[PDB]
Amino acid sequence: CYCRIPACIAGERRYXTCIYQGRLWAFCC
Amino acid sequence: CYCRIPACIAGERRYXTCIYQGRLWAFCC
Repeated sequence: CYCRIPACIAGERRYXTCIYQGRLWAFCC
Repeated sequence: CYCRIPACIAGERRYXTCIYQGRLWAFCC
């Protein structure tokens, strides 16, 4: 899985949010 | 990367945190 801003994209599944590099991201798989 | 409780596993290190299902998780890569 990985972190994306602002949103996960088609084909992915979101499981909450990353706090990574001092930023908030969607956690996408 | 993965979000884990309680901790990262072998082959991974912590790169931040996740928020999912009302809890904080280790962000592991």
